[PDB]
Amino acid sequence: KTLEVWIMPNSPQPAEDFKALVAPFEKAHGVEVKVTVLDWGVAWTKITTAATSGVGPDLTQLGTTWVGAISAMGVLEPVDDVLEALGGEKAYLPAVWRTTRLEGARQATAVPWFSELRAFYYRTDALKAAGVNPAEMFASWQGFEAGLARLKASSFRDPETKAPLAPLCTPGKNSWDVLHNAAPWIWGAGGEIVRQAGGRWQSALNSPESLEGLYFFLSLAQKGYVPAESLEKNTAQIEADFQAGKCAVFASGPWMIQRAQVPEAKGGFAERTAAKNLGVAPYPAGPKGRYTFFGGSNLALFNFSKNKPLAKELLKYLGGPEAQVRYAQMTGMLPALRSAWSDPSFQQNPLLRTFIQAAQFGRTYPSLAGWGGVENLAVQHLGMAWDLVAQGRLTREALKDLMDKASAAINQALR
Amino acid sequence: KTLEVWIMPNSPQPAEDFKALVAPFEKAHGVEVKVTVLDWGVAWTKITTAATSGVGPDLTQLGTTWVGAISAMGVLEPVDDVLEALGGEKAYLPAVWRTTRLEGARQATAVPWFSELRAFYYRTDALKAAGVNPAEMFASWQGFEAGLARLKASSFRDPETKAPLAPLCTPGKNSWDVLHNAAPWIWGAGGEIVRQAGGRWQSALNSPESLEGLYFFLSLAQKGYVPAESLEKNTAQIEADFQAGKCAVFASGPWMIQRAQVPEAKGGFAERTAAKNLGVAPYPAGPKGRYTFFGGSNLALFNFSKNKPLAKELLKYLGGPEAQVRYAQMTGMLPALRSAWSDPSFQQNPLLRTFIQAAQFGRTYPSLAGWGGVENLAVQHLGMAWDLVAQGRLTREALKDLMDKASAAINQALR
Ligand SMILES: OC[C@@H](O)[C@@H](O)CO
Ligand SMILES: OC[C@@H](O)[C@@H](O)CO
Ligand SMILES: [Cl-]
Ligand SMILES: [Cl-]
Ligand SMILES: [Cl-]
Ligand SMILES: [Cl-]
Ligand SMILES: [Cl-]
Ligand SMILES: [Cl-]
Ligand SMILES: [Cl-]
Ligand SMILES: [Cl-]
Repeated sequence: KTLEVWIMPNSPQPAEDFKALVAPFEKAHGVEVKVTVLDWGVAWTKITTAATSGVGPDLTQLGTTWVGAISAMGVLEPVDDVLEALGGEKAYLPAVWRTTRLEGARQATAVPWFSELRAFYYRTDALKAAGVNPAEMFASWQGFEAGLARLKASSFRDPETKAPLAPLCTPGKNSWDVLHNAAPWIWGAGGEIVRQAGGRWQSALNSPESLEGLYFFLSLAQKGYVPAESLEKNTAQIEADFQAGKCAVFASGPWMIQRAQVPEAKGGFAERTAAKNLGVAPYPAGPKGRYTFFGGSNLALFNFSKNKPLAKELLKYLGGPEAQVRYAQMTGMLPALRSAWSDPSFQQNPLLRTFIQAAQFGRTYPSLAGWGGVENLAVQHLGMAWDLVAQGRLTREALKDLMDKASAAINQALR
Repeated sequence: KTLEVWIMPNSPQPAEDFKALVAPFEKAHGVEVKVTVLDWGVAWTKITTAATSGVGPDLTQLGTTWVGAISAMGVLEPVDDVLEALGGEKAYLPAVWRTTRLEGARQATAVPWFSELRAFYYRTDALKAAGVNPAEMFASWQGFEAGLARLKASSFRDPETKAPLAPLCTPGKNSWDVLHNAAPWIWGAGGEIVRQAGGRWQSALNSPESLEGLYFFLSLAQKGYVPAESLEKNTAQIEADFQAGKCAVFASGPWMIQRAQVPEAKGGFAERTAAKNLGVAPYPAGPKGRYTFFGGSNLALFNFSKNKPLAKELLKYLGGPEAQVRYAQMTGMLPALRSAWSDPSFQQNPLLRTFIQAAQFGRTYPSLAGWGGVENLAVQHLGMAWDLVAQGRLTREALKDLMDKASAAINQALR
């Protein structure tokens, strides 16, 4: 008769939106779904209290990077049955399928719900005035840096601010997504954060490939293509700066396309110049590959649930095509289920089509039980590198020393 | 020499504000203080990674309810010496002094930084139009409810919305602060969330007095005083609703006073009717006492720091009068150090003086190592009570059964 589901604040009216999403299921099954919205400030510790105590909801949202840890606690019900009903492994991008279980595991313990991915938004008016061909700028790392250098030299002023635009706005260390902002560059240089090599998971942040990609990215800020002020800010603050006409290029997710249609009094930017001058391109091809950061959230069923068959029906509903389209639109995310990408709500919008192009390059972190420790240690040492950038002190050798320290700490944490 | 400090996003420009705060210390000591801003989305797990790895800053911010858990890990340096230098135990409210150590511990492991406390904001225009005397409304629980009854009956319309105001806005279960919103009512009825007997803490949420206070509070929502919409929302959303003229009364912290002085175009609400009609009163006296929720943040020194003497000088500076006044203003919080309350920046503002009145009633949770699990389990079951409120189905008997379930789970966690 009732299911309890915990979600995070994924949409503008989290509880109301989720209740609208599930109303057809409630009517069809004659059950009530009770949703509780967990601040990302408290979600993780509420979810581990549920895991340790055996007292919790039926379903919980998990960040994709949380799946290995909570799975490793032995508290999640297998959901291979749900995933088979939805079309099995080949219904998902490989990157997304990796997030359905603890890394390496035979059985699924999480159902893909929606995907976060990042692509570059750009000011089409700024690139035109700089003489920057958007295709060349996003076809190679040399192209990207050459585009930022032309944007730096440009006399273009934003029509509202009457000031130059920064070529690239990115956070540095003061954001939740420090590693995610770096990951595409690591990967595109042929690197990785961790590798399963020489008979164990170990850091690869100090590999020559990883170092090349990290140095490429962080050196763009040292060369003057990123404002000093951006390095103090988080991702949300950078979004606001791009809305406000301060930034020619920045990475973000699909939600900005919706925000460009929403009035400022409702937290969008439809009244600003940027809303009418918006382009999107995937991350540029690196020397050793081309990768798009994927994250987002999955759903899991606690093994202590008293309602497992009904909760599995609700996972099949939430994971299936109609609800995938609807909730991706409510959240400004991309559906997890690839069949949902053909919906006209995506295909009729050229900017969302470019996000689907970006999705083809998708890559996630390994689903390690100890992922949060790896990421935390990687980000402490990436922040030390961003501190050198902020002072104009980043060199290849100083970066190598920081990633050797990171690698020692990560490798201890993985033992 | 550099010192490293981790903070959370306490002020509108977190990094730049903190750098401004410490610039005098840096000049005095010829040292650079490097700050990293951690989203409350990730600060806890970053601090436990630091604790387990030895890789971390010199100083970290901690929420007050985090002190027991991090102290129990054995990673914090004793700071009795810093606290004596700031005036010792009697420099602080007793509630704030409780947060300097793990409950029952001999040595202090945290230095009070700033205090979060809640009082009731009210629309002076709405109460006048409803014929409600603010002093009588906030002198007793029966006065409080009588005032809400007059506010429900009132034909007053907000001049901008041209709609009635809700008598009382409060979150229900979809907020980070579910227990904190309930705590003053539990305590004012003579109750508590936990009680020590023997060497054992146990739940007191099913105590007669706790039940009386929780039913009083939750039943105001079942009586029509609180909009259904409020019960879907978090504290920030409710703050926005009060700014937008939807709420006659709501509880929050001192930051709203600054927000009322700031234009909307800069993130405040100075253009709105509520900014021009703002009153503040402490929580009303209960039948068995009068208490104000305190939280906030402290600072701690990791025992693996290689700069403990200099870091303790920085704790003395951040803990001391000039920085206490400056930071409490940046954050919109109350200073932890009582001597700072005499500053003109507080005393020249009648609403901040009312917050200082409210502080005399301050109360905190016990500083238990397992606090987060207690609170998490308590909140799971209070959320089930909020769901009965939303249906008009909360009875004293139903609340008792829910709090007995909460108590069983809590008592298991504390064994
Ligand atoms: O026409 C835009 C289209 O080429 C792609 O973005 C879809 O893949
Ligand atoms: O004038 C207001 C003053 O009474 C107090 O708020 C100080 O305590
Ligand atoms: Cl398995
Ligand atoms: Cl990786
Ligand atoms: Cl992948
Ligand atoms: Cl800094
Ligand atoms: Cl001690
Ligand atoms: Cl208590
Ligand atoms: Cl206390
Ligand atoms: Cl009853």
